[PDB]
Amino acid sequence: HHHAPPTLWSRVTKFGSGWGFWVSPTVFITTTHVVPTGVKEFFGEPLSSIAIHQAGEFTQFRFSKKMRPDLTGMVLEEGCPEGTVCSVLIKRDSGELLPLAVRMGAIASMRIQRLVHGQSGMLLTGANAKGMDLGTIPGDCGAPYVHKRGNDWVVCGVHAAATKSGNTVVCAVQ
Ligand SMILES: *[C@@H](O)[C@H](C[C@@H]1CCNC1=O)NC(=O)[C@H](CC1CCCCC1)NS(=O)(=O)CCCOc1ccc(OC)cc1
Repeated sequence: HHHAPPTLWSRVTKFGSGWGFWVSPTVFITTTHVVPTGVKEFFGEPLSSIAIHQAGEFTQFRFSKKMRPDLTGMVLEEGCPEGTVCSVLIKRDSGELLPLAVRMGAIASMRIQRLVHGQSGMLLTGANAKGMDLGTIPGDCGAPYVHKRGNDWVVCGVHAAATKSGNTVVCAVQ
């Protein structure tokens, strides 16, 4: 019994000051502000072998080398389906897997603190998701927002922000 399968969890990878997500053997997505700056390589590969595209808080890497050939390609949607329940696949650095149910709101332009093209959502984990047990916390950014379309899991955003209440979260979308 699980919520998300082991292979889906294995796509969530530590990166910079947060996480990213292997969409495919070659495509990696993350949140812009956790990405290392001023570096010459990512995952050992020189920049010249990585197509890099950062738009707002959404960063995509496409590697020339097949970096995760164990994986199949999954669909990256252009945003999450508004009004539907997704799961945020939080890994914590102490080892926990913390999938957080979230009902997704509207895609909107936002400026938290930078220009965010993001989508808000409401966590469905408790009355007020403050703290580590029921919500998102510093270090969680880059975690994928996923949902299942039919029998297949889809990814639609990466974790970017949350209010101090914790109940509202924001993912960056493509
Ligand atoms: C990940 O690095 C971290 C996650 C966040 C911290 C606290 N709980 C979380 O889930 N994200 C941040 O710290 C985030 C970073 C900015 C950097 C520039 C681009 C946007 C993200 N800052 S913050 O502390 O999360 C912002 C707090 C308020 O955020 C919101 C969210 C929704 C909203 O709806 C109206 C208003 C403000």
